Amino acid sequence: SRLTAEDINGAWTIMPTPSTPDASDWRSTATVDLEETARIVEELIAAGVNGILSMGTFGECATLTWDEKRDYVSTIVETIRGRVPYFCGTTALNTREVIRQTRELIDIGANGTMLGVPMWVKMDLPTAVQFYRDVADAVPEAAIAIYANPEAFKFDFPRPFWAEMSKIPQVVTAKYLGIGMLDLDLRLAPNIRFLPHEDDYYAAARINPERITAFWSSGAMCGPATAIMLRDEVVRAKSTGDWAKAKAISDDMRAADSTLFPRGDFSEFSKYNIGLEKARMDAAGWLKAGPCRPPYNLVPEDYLAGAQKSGKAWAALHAKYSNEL
Amino acid sequence: SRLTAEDINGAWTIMPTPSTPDASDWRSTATVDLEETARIVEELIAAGVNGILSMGTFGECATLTWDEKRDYVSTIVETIRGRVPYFCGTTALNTREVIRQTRELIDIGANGTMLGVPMWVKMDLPTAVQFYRDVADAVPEAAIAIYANPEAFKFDFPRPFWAEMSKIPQVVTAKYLGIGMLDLDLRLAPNIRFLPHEDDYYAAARINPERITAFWSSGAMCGPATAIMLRDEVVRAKSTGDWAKAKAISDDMRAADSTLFPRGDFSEFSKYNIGLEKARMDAAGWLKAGPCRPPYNLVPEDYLAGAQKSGKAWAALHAKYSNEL
Amino acid sequence: SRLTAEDINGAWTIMPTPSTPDASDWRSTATVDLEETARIVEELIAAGVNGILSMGTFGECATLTWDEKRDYVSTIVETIRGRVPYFCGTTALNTREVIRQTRELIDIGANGTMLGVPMWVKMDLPTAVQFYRDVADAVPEAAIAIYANPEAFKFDFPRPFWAEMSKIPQVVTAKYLGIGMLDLDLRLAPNIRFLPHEDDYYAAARINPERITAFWSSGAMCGPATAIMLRDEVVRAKSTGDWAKAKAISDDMRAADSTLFPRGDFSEFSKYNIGLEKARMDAAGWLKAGPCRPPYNLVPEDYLAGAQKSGKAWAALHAKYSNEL
Amino acid sequence: SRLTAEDINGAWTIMPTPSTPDASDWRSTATVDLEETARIVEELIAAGVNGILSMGTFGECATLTWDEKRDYVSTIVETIRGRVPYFCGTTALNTREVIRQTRELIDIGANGTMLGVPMWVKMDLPTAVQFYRDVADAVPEAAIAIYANPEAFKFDFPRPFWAEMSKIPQVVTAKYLGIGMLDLDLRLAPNIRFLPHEDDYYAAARINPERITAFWSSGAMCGPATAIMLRDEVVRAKSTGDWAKAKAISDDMRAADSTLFPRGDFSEFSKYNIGLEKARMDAAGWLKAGPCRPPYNLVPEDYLAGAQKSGKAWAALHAKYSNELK
Repeated sequence: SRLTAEDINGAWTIMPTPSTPDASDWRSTATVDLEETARIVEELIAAGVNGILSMGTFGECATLTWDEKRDYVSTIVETIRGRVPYFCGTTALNTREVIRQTRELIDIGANGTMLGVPMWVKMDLPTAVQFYRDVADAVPEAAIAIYANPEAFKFDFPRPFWAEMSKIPQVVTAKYLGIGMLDLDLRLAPNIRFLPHEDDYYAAARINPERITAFWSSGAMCGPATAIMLRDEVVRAKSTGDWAKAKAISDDMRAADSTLFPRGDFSEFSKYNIGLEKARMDAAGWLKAGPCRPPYNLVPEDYLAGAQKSGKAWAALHAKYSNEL
Repeated sequence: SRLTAEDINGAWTIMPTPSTPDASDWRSTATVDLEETARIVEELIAAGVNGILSMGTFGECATLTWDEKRDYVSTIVETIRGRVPYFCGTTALNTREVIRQTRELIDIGANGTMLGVPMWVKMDLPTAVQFYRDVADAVPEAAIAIYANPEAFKFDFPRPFWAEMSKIPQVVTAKYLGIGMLDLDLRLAPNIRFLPHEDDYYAAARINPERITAFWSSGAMCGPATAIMLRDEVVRAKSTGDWAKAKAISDDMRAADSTLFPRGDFSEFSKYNIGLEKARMDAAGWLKAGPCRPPYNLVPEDYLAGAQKSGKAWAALHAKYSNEL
Repeated sequence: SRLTAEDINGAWTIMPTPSTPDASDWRSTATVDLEETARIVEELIAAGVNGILSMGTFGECATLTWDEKRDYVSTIVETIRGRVPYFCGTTALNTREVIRQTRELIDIGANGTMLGVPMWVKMDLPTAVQFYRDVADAVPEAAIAIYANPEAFKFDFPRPFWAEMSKIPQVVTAKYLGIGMLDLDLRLAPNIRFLPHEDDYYAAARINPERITAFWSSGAMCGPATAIMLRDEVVRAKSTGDWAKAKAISDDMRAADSTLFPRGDFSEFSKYNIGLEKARMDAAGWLKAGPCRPPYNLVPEDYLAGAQKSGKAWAALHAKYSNEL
Repeated sequence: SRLTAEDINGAWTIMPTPSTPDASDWRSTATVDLEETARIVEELIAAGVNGILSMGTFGECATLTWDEKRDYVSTIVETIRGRVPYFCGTTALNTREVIRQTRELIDIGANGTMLGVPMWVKMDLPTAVQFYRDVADAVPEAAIAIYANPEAFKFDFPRPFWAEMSKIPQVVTAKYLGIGMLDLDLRLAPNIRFLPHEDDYYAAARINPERITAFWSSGAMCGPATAIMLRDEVVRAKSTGDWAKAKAISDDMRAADSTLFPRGDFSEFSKYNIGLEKARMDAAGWLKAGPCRPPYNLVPEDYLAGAQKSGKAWAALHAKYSNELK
């Protein structure tokens, strides 16, 4: 049966779409490294991750062809063999295209779709609500994760929006950014598992330990031991009341991320979202993300250095926390 | 042979993609009214327009299926029979998809593509330049019109960008908005026919009468006599030095547009770009644009009233200027 | 001797600058109701508040004359008679004016200044840091509360800024808005008592109960019992581990604030910051804030209704929580 | 008696507030170089400028003390001796402070005030309109130049605002930025002399030669011959129909300004508005602007280089056009 919020716990990792060496060239047509895809999936399951998300911004939902996406999702589904939940990404420029893609990828065997909103024209609240209702009506078997990124999708995903989404049974989770309004969003949307970023999980879990049981991780693509440790230590802390160890892991994570954003700026990061994440993963050496598909294959050198430093820092964390596991 | 800037003169009208009555429903699959398409094309040629653009924002490039686009462009090309230049629109989320679509629509018989930039991730200057170079390399037979809309495409199309575009022979024109930096852009980009909006044509033509010989018009979809008269009166004024009559037409146009934008605000208009343009055309009664494809089918009633008033004002202008022609 | 972060605990209320009936007129010259000022101060001390802040945005730091500010602060200082800490506000267009005002108001007997940054030209990080260092050097006896409002002061008060402020001994507290980055800011700035807004206190206190012991309140000007109850119930929760009662108070507060912002929008609220706060306090009836000084005396009627509803809601909370005290 | 739009023609130059060597120090109290002020004024009148504006953003309206402003304006007024119109700047955080300052500086002998809006809280249209009406009621002898800078003052000065300002007789001119909506603003506000930036004067004058007869210039502080030449050549072109020479001057000006903005970006320039203008003038060597008053005395080195290059370019233009003038 379909996933619910009750089924969403622990560490959910967002994987890249590994690319072949020629992927930056507009002439290339089959740019997904399907063997590297399979290898990453198995490594994540083996590390003990609770679920897998894919095909967000740095996963290059925007730049893959439809044939590449089908092949990618097929490979993932055959590798996973039902062992963990998997969400693909079907964000597109309009409702009909989203529905067409969501239908095919759910049929191939994904459990759900991580879904932003069409972003050529900026959506208002009623448009966005109707969009998610439309997709849920059209594809009732699919679980939905709201991909709540205002930089990418222009819409700001405000409080009343969450109240409306809690009425759609298919909407079970959200990839959430800043936790500034999380206390309230939880109240407005009781039926949604809100996933903070890993760096914010410690804080969010302390705010509401009953509701905040899961988080999403990009840093896991540099070695997942850090995320696994955080998950485990937060479960222990909720039981014992001793938060010191979880706090120390959380502080390490924030430090590893400290050079990732160009000049500290989320909006400047968002212009180079794809290249910076991929350069980071490449530097950490746990997986081979490969070059970026056009048009987003140019990143200033200064910024790359920051991303590479972050990668090396996360790889160091993976080494440290692998021993403590 | 391929169009150049020298071939771009006079009144270029941007047509909507007429929709069938069920087009707001995500279930509908063939939502283009192809007969209304053909009728509009013939009416525009008969009014004396110099060229046709299509499939921008209000033309619903974003919300049409690929099958609907081929049928639309086929219909237009068969109706036009080579009598005027025609540009389709192929803006998409990535370079490979843009190239695939531009190839097919040029093969069907469009002369060129009105092309924005991929907008999921905000582009920087080098990314955008490389994007247009890539499309021009991939599809050298196609003329390109830069669709320079920062609200839609996030990128701001700055001065150095125009300098780069003037080096691409395929780039022959630009749908341009505010004329604040037009004097300089003309200097930086000698090989491009910059098309101001009809309301700005009078001013732009006075700044540089040798270079500013053409403009784009949405208001023509409410009755093209106003645009034809402006074109004709500006040709006369350049010759005689008497600008009074062109100025009076230009002032009428600005007044007709004065209620279109919600609270005077371009960014608020841009959220409802599609519904407001279509509601305006519907109110004017010269053509039947029809309902908007999902997800952009909800517009606040206050704003619609302003768009409808604008439509009625343009229809009045069409009546007045039809007599003077 | 000078306040430190260790001295800042509990409920800190931000008072308005009560105005006489002619205060909206640019001709009026002594528009502070000094008796109402004294009455509010005594009522707040009698309610048990831990400290008083004044002369931020809605306190009309911007629109008071220098004579009005001296009389206001004199009245407050003579009413307080040393019983609680008091911070005035000395934000101005430049460093020398800030220093001149801070010197005089500290001499009159304020303990410190709630200080934003000059905002005609937008400050960068080094400029802002040097500004606060300059004021602290010039007026070493004054405690400083950073007034971290990006809408008012344009500067965004980013993470590295807090690291720098923790090196200035005079900087002991901050009026802080969204708590999205609070976990990290606390780490970067060990010597600062960060004051969340009352609505965010519950969440912030759960994140870091050792560091988050105080908050600021505007809602207390509608009746302070709600803030006093929250303070008291959070001290018990920290001891017992039972957060249910604190959560219920916090939820009531969020509901009372729910109609305050025009269309939910902080930036739209910020255009009418002064009129909306004053209209709210006037509606609650616990104090008489009076009309706004020019130029900020015009607020759309729709928005006023929302502010008045909020006022009535806070007055209801004051009634309820007065009984439970 | 009071200036009207009919009196506003030609080249209006915006002067800095020259500072003494210790002016970056918060301890310093009389940081205006009054002799350099007088020297600049006389040089501008001698160059043939039509009017002088002062105390905008780079003029450091924000960072001068009240005593400094009075001495500055006194010096200017006594140097000018009625020979050209002069506008001071009285933008402040509220209406009463603006009125107090405008009264005193008009009494000292300025003809008018270049006035933005209070910017702690962002103004809406009705607030802004009422603000300019109050200052005009309070100080009816003062001419007003609207300082229409959205970066500094947050308000965007939209079309309906101009319609309202054209009803205030005291409002006679505007320091205007982008000319994208100028055609319309002229129609909405018949009684205002809109001053485009010098780089946009060529274009604006061609759009509406009857209404666009004046412009404002910061580049003149690097040597005013360029602005004087542009004024003169545009007068000639309106009469002859030959615009080639005016266009060439305008193109030179745009090139001289091309490195001024950090990364081409008006908003990034606006963070360093004061330091960059002063560094540019210092590099050109026609006047000594001096250091910036606190807090705005720190500018990244990369950006300074661009401003200095711009200064040298404008100084080169001044040399070239000084020869062509006579």
